[PDB]
Amino acid sequence: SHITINVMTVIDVAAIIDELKAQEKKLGQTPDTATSIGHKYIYMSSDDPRGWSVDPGNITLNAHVGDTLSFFCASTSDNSEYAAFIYRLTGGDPHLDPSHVEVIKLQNAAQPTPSNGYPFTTAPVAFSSCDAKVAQQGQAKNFYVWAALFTLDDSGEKQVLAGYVKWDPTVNVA
Amino acid sequence: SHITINVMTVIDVAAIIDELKAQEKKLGQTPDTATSIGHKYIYMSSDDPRGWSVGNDPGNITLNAHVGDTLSFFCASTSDNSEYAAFIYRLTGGDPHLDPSHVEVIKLQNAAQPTPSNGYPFTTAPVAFSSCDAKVAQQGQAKNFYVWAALFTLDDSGEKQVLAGYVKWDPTVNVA
Ligand SMILES: [Ca+2]
Ligand SMILES: [Ca+2]
Ligand SMILES: [Ca+2]
Ligand SMILES: [Ca+2]
Ligand SMILES: [Ca+2]
Ligand SMILES: [Ca+2]
Ligand SMILES: [Cl-]
Ligand SMILES: [Cl-]
Repeated sequence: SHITINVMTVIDVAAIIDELKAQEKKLGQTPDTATSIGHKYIYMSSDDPRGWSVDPGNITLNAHVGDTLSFFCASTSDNSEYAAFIYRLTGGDPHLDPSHVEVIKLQNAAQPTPSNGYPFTTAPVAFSSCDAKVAQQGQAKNFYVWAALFTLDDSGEKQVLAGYVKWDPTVNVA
Repeated sequence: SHITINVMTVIDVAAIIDELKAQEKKLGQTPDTATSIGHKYIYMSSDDPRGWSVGNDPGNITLNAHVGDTLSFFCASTSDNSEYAAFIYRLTGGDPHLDPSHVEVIKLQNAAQPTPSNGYPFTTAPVAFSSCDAKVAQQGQAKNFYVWAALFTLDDSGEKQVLAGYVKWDPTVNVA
């Protein structure tokens, strides 16, 4: 029958921001004017039980038409310094059909406690993912993942919006 | 010229738990009794400014680092800890290549958070993170180095995550 496949993207948020600095380009400041970036700093993995394999910006998934791809992301610090959140997927036609972002709030998500991690506790945490339906096997040509990027301010306690990016990962469905 | 290098591990928590029970192996229920697992379901990335490459095999990574550099290890499930979840709480071994420190639990008063139902406008709220360091003591490939994590599942109510158990794996880390 039909399954959901997690596609997790680790993002080098620092590299992307510092790249743009040196590249004389600037970061988009509205969700619609997200800066289009390479897939140089985009590292995908999956839980695909049907099997899968991965260069950066690329992934090959065994998926049937009717399967759902569920896109998750995080910075290389697991959003504890720089942070990234996906809010949108567009395109993919005819291979993928994006849905709208799904915000999950676990009222009791597992959380580490100081100063040893264990014993672990629970507390409210919010997460985001965005799904895409597999509509046709092949390499999706025109598929964009959109994410908001954040940095840690000098207080070391608050993360602030740095801007919006989008990238065009190469997703092969097989 | 010393720098901190992030090592992010994505973990297929489901596959690790399934294969363990399909293999008759108990899942460790105490932090000190974590079950040694293969590194088949371990996928590492980095932010290493000096460059890096990711193993044709999972459980491998090659990082450009110098002695005195610090590796900081982070992790999450394939669903970003929103269904199954994972948290590093310990690193052991590594002699003479890596020298682990003890776990650090980061609490951000105002971590960035998505809001329903559009994600944006984002908000902020308290969230906890864990990571653990190892100092680069000698270039080469660490053989005796273990990352330890607590694994969690999402119960039937879909609102609470519960402790499944503890595991440790021995990633192949090449410092070059
Ligand atoms: Ca909920
Ligand atoms: Ca401690
Ligand atoms: Ca995370
Ligand atoms: Ca030590
Ligand atoms: Ca703090
Ligand atoms: Ca919506
Ligand atoms: Cl669209
Ligand atoms: Cl040790």
